[PDB]
Amino acid sequence: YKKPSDAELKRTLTEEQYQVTQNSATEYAFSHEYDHLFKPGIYVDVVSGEPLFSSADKYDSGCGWPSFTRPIDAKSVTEHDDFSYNMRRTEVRSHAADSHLGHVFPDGPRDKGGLRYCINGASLKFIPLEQMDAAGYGALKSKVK
Amino acid sequence: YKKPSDAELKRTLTEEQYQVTQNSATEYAFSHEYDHLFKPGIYVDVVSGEPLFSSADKYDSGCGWPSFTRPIDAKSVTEHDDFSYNMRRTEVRSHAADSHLGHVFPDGPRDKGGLRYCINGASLKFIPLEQMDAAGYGALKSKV
Amino acid sequence: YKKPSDAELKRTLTEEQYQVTQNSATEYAFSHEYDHLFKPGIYVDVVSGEPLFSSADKYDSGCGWPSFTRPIDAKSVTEHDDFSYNMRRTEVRSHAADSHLGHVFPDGPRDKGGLRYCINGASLKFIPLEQMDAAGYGALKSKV
Amino acid sequence: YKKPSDAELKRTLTEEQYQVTQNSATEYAFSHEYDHLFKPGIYVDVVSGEPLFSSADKYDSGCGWPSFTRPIDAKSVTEHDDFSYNMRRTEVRSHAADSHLGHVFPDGPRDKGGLRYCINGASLKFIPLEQMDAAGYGALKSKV
Repeated sequence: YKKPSDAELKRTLTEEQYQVTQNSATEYAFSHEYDHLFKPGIYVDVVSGEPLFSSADKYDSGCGWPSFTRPIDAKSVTEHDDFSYNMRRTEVRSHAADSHLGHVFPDGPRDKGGLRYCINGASLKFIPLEQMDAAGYGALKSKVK
Repeated sequence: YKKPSDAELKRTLTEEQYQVTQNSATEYAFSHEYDHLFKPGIYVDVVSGEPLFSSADKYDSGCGWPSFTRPIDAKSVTEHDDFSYNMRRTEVRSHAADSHLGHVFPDGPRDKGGLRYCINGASLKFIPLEQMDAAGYGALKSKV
Repeated sequence: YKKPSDAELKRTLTEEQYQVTQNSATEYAFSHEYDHLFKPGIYVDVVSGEPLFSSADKYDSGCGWPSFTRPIDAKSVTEHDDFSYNMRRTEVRSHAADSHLGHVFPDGPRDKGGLRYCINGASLKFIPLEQMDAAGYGALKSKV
Repeated sequence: YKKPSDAELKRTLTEEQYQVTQNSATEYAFSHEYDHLFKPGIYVDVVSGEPLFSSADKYDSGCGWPSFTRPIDAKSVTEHDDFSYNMRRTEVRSHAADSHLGHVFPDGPRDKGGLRYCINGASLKFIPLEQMDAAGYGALKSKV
């Protein structure tokens, strides 16, 4: 995979998608349609179409952003330390396109792995289950339920 | 007419269209398709669909940005002093949505009125002549 | 209270005062003279001179920023949800001039209420005890 | 002459002085006191105190920024080309501290050499003639 050039991204991504995925902006809490979307399907990197999260692992955390127990696969995201007042947080980025997705927190539901991935909906595109074969994601349908 | 909220604009405009129209950025020289487009039709504000320029007034100034000799109507655009770089230039913005479009300089051909509007393609949407009726611009077909 | 215009503030505040208070910037760890300051006095809003913190409530655990356990009054600072970074933190702002000051965390000295006001020194002006009378803050010396 | 650390500049320069000198911002036209100041003295870099312009070379250009026919010394400024719409401008920066100062235009008075150094007052500090000895610029009083 080759990430489109920045010049291409400025012309294809909305300003919101660009700020979030390229400049690590955070979308307003509770603002995105995916925040309260719980329909079967997968969420893919808005930039590359890399699968990132399954609807099976999504839950309403009350935090303000699409929230997931885990990424759809171990290698689909990468984690990166950042700091505010020298206090660490873990940023989550997509593997292939290196889009800023969100952050991951150690206080998610224990019986699902203890983690909460709070992800900007702006970084994602939802592929409904019924559309996955056609979109080229058939081999990942099994992760949806 | 009411300009969409900034929130809506961020979710509707590309980064490029947003930076140019909202943040007064300037697209890269020769980068936009409208730089080399010379087909009959009109150029409207990408934000609002307000008519801005006629193809009739577009010419190839060669500088790297779409260039026109005049707005399609005097009131289609507004002029603003831009004191960037210790000089005074006239910024051109759209009337209704107040998008930054570009600048107008007094260095156009005199035989076409002497003004050169250097306008970002990013600020514009081209409506070809053949599509103007369907798009509600039928009354401006005579502006060509 | 009337806050000075943004133009006025650009010419009166230092770069870091402005960025912190007006643009909610965070000064670098250990950058500010107030970090380890323990002289008696008050810290006022650098924009308005509204009292915000007393030296009495300041402490140093080696944090990169001034640290206080409480504001000088309940009403001098306002709390605001800060949803940056897909989490919720509590930003603290000054009441009158609505300066960004920093944030308040629940990890401060247990015996003083549990809070840690982590405050940009750039948001504050220190008024030494000895100058408080002349400066109009005599009534507050008892908080020092 | 001397370029303080970015940290020192953030804490000493006003937001205006900082944005102008460090980030090549342009102050609003007609906004600075020095625009209409014509008193004997020199103008030094606000960052370093490096002498930059003499009041001897200062004139009213009507443009809205302090305007000079020449720098006080050949070596005290450096010049850099930039472009908008592929139109040339020439940025002027101080030699020692590399402060953004303003722009130079080929439209100055002919008898004085034809150049106009259009300089942000924000980038300067005026040292009146009668303060130059005490200020350490005695050697340059001949330039006034």
